[PDB]
Amino acid sequence: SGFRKMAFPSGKVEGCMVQVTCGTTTLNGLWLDDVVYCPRHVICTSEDMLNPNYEDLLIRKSNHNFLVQAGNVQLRVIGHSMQNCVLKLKVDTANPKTPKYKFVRIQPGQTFSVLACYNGSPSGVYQCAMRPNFTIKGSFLNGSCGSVGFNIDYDCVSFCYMHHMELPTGVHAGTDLEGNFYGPFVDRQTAQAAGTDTTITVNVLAWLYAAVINGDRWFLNRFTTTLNDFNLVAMKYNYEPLTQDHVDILGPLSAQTGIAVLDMCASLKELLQNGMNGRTILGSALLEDEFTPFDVVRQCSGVTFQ
Amino acid sequence: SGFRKMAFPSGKVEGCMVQVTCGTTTLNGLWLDDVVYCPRHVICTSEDMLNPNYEDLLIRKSNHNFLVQAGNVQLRVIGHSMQNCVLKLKVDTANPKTPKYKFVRIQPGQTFSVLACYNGSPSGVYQCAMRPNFTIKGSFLNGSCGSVGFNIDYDCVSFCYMHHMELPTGVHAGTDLEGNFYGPFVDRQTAQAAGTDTTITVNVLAWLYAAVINGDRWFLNRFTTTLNDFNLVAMKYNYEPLTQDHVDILGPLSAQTGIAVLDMCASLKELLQNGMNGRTILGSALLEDEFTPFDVVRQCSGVTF
Ligand SMILES: CCCOc1cc(Cl)cc(-c2cc(-c3ccccc3C#N)cn(-c3cccnc3)c2=O)c1
Ligand SMILES: CCCOc1cc(Cl)cc(-c2cc(-c3ccccc3C#N)cn(-c3cccnc3)c2=O)c1
Repeated sequence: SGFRKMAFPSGKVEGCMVQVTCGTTTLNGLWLDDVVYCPRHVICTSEDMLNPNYEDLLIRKSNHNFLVQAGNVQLRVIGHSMQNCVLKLKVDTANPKTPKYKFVRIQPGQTFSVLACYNGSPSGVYQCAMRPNFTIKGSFLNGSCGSVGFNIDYDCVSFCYMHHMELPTGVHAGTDLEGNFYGPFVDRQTAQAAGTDTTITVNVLAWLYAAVINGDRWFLNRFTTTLNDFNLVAMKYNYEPLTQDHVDILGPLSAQTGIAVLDMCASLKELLQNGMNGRTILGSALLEDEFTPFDVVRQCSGVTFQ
Repeated sequence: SGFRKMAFPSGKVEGCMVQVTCGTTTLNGLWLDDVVYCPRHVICTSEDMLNPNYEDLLIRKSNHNFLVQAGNVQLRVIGHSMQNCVLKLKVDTANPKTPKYKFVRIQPGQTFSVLACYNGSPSGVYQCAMRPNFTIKGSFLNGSCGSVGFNIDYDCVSFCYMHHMELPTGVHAGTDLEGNFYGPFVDRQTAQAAGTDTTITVNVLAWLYAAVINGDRWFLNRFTTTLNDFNLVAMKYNYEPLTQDHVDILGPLSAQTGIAVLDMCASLKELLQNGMNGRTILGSALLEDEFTPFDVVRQCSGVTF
């Protein structure tokens, strides 16, 4: 029993974190095999930020303008290349701590663990979701660029996020590990703003199923809804459209609880209309949308508390 | 910017988790130096747990009755003994990944990170607090006994919790690493209940300071109060008393924000008496009480390990 924002154990990723310095700019890198990955804005200067020409900035660098430090050991850079918004530094030693890993670009609504790091050293670990507007609501201070997000289903690390920027609203933007930004953002300090964000509907339904699995049914009702009518209502509360894909993805939780997906949709409609009237759901007074269906099956018992 | 419930990096503890099997029972153990630590109820059958005599049960077991697995490697048990509710299994090899560590017993209100483990294999990490009623609101399934809670204080892992039981209400109870239970619980399979819980006042104040650091400040007001008057209000709303020691512990956050503790106390008093509007604080509609003052400092300052 219980239900918390549960991150993956971070040790497999801690063993990959290094410090990268170019000029007076220092941030984090990710050391996998004999390559160190980091944001390309490590090569920018304080004046370079509005409209940097990264190709022109990079050709002026030699391998030895990059200082990479793994703990108290300096790594020797023997090559460098730019891939989209990520810099790839080839080093003379493979990381002996490299886990099994892959790179995956995730969809809005997917969740992942973030290992926040400063000067190549880890500070803390927490769960995040890719918002519908392609930002993440992280906890990052100056020096955190190069921190990564990941999942570790099975024993394989799936790297999905590298942190590049904090936006004026206080949310965060970054890339996959191929250097392609999530969303419309670009790595320069020009005015940019994330779109209006929405609530991840499939995730709220997953979390309501978690509540039922753990023994709570007070919010259910005797009604149902069509998918079309549910989306018509949900849209008025700034919820994302629920698709047939999402209904399919919720199938396992529906099967375990005996609650048809569209019947849980009717419960959500009523919660949006009524509020919680002093009650809570899994400890929250607001509807939670950063647990995916997969996250719920990962954490909850396979046996409903009936 | 931003503020999240944040756990310590778990790598130093991951290297310490092992699987312990006795008879048909498997759970987790903590491997430090040449000793594995786990709950003593590992030696019970289900009927044993109904009313266990642990010293008598342990007498009937030898070293080879304990099967200890570190990953794929089998560890050779060379001794065994109990300390309070914890079994100590001496093994023939010291853990080469043993971090600098110590054993600490925490006070209610203190937070810690939990590394939830199954079959000796870490599966997740999350942040908990020791509740005033000495339970923790964890997230644990069968097989999780022996998972540990910890803080990292500079270079040193301070282990403070080992998981033993889930209570009927779904909260959790465990011991320090010397086997002393937190709370009025015993390791026997029987109906046990925690007392009515209360809210951790100093932690709610720390989180209001975190909200002001992050620019969320609608709840500040012109009023101040006294420690005595505030404690009358805390008692009425089932909040823990606020001591002068708590005021001093909030010192650094009061210094970072410039807002005196008794100033903030008048804000919290008005929130307790009137609620929020339809308003939130740091995204929450409830007053959060599982961030300590030091938790707020370390997250907002970027302290590393
Ligand atoms: C769109 C508005 C912001 O546009 C940009 C554009 C670019 Cl190219 C980079 C940054 C950025 C740089 C830097 C930075 C700078 C110098 C040395 C080191 C670093 C680092 N570490 C930090 N942080 C930051 C701060 C706080 C929380 N998280 C990220 C940035 O957002 C910001
Ligand atoms: C107060 C009512 C419960 O009284 C007890 C007393 C004692 Cl001595 C132990 C337990 C207990 C045992 C066991 C257990 C048993 C056999 C083999 C392995 C394990 C394990 N792992 C699991 N879990 C448990 C389950 C879910 C979440 N977290 C903990 C217990 O609470 C429960």
